Amino acid sequence: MHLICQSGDVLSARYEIVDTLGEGAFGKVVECIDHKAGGRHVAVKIVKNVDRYCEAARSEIQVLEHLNTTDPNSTFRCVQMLEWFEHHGHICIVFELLGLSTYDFIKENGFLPFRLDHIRKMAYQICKSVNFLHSNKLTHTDLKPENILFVQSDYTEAYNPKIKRDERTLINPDIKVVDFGSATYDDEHHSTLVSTRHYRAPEVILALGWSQPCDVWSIGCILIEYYLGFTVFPTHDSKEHLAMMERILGPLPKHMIQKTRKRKYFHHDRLDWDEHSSAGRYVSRACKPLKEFMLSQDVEHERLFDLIQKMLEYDPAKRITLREALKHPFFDLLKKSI
Ligand SMILES: Nc1c2ccncc2cc2cnc(NCCCN3CCOCC3)nc12
Repeated sequence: MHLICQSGDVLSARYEIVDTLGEGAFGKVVECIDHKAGGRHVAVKIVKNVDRYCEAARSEIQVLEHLNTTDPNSTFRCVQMLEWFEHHGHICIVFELLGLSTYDFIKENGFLPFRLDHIRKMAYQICKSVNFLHSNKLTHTDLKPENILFVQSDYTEAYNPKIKRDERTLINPDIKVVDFGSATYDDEHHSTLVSTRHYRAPEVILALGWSQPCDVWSIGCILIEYYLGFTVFPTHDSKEHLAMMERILGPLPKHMIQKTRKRKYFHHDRLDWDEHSSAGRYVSRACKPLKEFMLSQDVEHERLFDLIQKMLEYDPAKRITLREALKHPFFDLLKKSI
């Protein structure tokens, strides 16, 4: 793919690459000048020339055709696909150019969190956008800060010599949801593994089956990450992941522990985890009950955390819906009209 995506390369006799926006395992996203739409800047995802990413981009194109047609004004904040083409046997998908991923925005400010006012606006929009997928018999499955992007370059940035980086200050926090290559329809076959490990629901970890509620878990993890500036589940390993959930959210429902065929992780009805090993005293030291991450006892911080705690309900049958979520008191402040 190195061979086909340099600056100055022209795709489909119109898209001139000017910059790289994002890399990763699926392939590359590049900024292009569209010489056939009056020099409008767009994004083109170049898909890695492999079975996996080919069929996932074929599916993504089908999903976007449906979302974009159903919601032409993008009221529900899903990215607009403009077209797709083939370039040296890679699928390329053209998109409206958005601003920074929320991931890159936090990362490049030294992992400093978003303001509560911004998080309220962003959480509302994420919940409204993914509730639209929910309404339309879809689950995203891979919600994570890399897949939430600012609509606009609506920030200022200044070089701060004291700390030798640009700091970027958000003016307007409006977002859209991207990447529908994993999005699964209610009646389609359901992959065993889904989500980036840090945002993966407990029912996905435990192979108990999944649908719309696994997205709600992911959003929960996103929101605390926006509030703190870092993931509360940093780990690579599922048993440590489950130890961290226990430390932060309490014990897992016995029914989930006893039902799972991933019995590898467990011993009788307990997590099989030496709490007193140096790896367990790590998790203990690293993790505290969820409500202790609060930076303020201020009621608006209490509203957010009550929502976050509902999103991280272990039992996906009991987990809050985005329908209910949009009605949570954390959002009331958005609906002020006196
Ligand atoms: N980075 C993207 C844009 C940047 C600017 N404007 C429009 C964009 C549209 C995109 C549409 N799709 C994707 N990515 C698909 C999945 C990539 N994610 C998940 C993996 O980590 C990287 C981000 N990225 C996109």
